[PDB]
Amino acid sequence: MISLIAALAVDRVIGMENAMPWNLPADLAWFKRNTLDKPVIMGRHTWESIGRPLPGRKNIILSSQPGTDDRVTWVKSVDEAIAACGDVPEIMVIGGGRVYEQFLPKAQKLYLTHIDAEVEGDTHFPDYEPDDWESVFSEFHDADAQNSHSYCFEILERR
Ligand SMILES: NC(=O)c1ccc[n+]([C@@H]2O[C@H](COP(=O)([O-])OP(=O)(O)OC[C@H]3O[C@@H](n4cnc5c(N)ncnc54)[C@H](OP(=O)(O)O)[C@@H]3O)[C@@H](O)[C@H]2O)c1
Ligand SMILES: CN(Cc1cnc2nc(N)nc(N)c2n1)c1ccc(C(=O)N[C@@H](CCC(=O)O)C(=O)O)cc1
Repeated sequence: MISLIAALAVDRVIGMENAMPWNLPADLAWFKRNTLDKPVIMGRHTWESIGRPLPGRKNIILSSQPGTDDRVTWVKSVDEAIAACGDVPEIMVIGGGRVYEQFLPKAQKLYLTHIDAEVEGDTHFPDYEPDDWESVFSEFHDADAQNSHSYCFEILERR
């Protein structure tokens, strides 16, 4: 299966500039926890913000254009991308916007990080529909020294 993995602020806001309007060392952690050892599909921009391969996982990129790091596998098609994975039990789609939009419909599970902050952003998340999904997990955490805001993880299976 396919899976989306994202961290949303308020209003489904996923980011500003080619950035994230927050800093949650904890999400990153949960993120890595959920991806380690799985192929991660991403988009030219998300990749540009990462800036280096992600250890422990097969980094697949989506660029209409030419690969520019020999360390990571590039693609020019959703189908390619998906091919580029192989015989794996779960493929992680890590964003950004356009990419989400695109894979949402093929996904069957979501790992969300609901951030409790109201910030202006230029990229929102695909509108999923409640009826379809069954929340199978929640976990809460209050803000702290390091994670300046509160958040709540969640995992939903497509009903
Ligand atoms: N908040 C989170 O949970 C989370 C997770 C990931 C990313 N993000 C964020 O999301 C915002 C940026 O996302 P975005 O939507 O602007 O960019 P993106 O999805 O990361 O990058 C899009 C690029 O994908 C390439 N592309 C997409 N689909 C393609 C296809 N089918 N075939 C070929 N190329 C394809 C195009 O590249 P070219 O034309 O240049 O090749 C396109 O410009 C950020 O601020 C970032 O931090 C957030
Ligand atoms: C900009 N970006 C995209 C990003 C960030 N947080 C997200 N958070 C969630 N839940 N989902 C995403 N798709 C997501 N994507 C990043 C940036 C850094 C790292 C990163 O460093 N990952 C290390 C984590 C520890 C660290 O940053 O030192 C890893 O080993 O997985 C990952 C994604």
